[PDB]
Amino acid sequence: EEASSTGRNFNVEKINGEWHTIILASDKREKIEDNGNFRLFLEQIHVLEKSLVLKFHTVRDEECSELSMVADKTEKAGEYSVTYDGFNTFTIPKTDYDNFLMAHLINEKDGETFQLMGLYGREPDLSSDIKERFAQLCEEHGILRENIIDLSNANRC
Ligand SMILES: CCCCCCCCO
Repeated sequence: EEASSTGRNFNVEKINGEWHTIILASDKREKIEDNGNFRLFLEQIHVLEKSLVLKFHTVRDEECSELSMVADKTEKAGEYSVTYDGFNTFTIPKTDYDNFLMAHLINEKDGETFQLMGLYGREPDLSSDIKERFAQLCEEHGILRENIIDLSNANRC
């Protein structure tokens, strides 16, 4: 079964655990390029009562550094918010729990905004079919494929 965090049958506990950043996308490409603050390699999600603890690592000159964030449920079911390089809110428009998870995030900083979409997998890579389904979801949000970056060959330290 596949669900959306904003959907009725969403079971948040099933997204608990190991995850890896497979692809990142944004309508402001620089945010996810080599030294962008949003090029985050997810490692795990810990589901709590009213929040999610996210553990990522970033890379600089080939050196990895850890970083955690706490995303809190907002008043919309399926939506979370977190402060990180501005104010962010995000939902999970699609996940199948066992293989992939697709997130859509809105960042607001200095009075501006931008969209970020991420494809995460239980293993360090995903099938080309799942990657194509992710490209279609990006297109539904006005994000061009040239703004979609596959990081599956650079997500392990
Ligand atoms: C469950 C994780 C949602 C996506 C957060 C991505 C932030 C860095 O690109």
